[PDB]
Amino acid sequence: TESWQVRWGLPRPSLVGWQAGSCLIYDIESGTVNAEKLQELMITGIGDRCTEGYGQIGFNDPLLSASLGKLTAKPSN
RNA sequence: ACUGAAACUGUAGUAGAACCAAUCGGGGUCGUCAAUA
Repeated sequence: TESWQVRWGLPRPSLVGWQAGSCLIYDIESGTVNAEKLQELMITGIGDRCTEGYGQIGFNDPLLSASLGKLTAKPSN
């Protein structure tokens, strides 16, 4: 991301990371996952500059859990 | 961890060249008409 910073009067630093749509799935090797903490991360986001909407994350979404190979899309004055 | 700013899709270019709305024609002149009984 190669933005400006209008109050700075100068370019913003280049922000590198992962684009939206990127997906990953893990086995949990140990420890319970707190549904309340997953909810909080799904609210606040992860990483840097989440205040302006970076870092927004979906946990355990059914679309990443589905098998879809057989499915189809739905059909003056 | 904070919207960039500012910038006329404008500039030049003749919908035109060529083509006859024309060719021929004396404002002239003579025999009947009609069908029954």
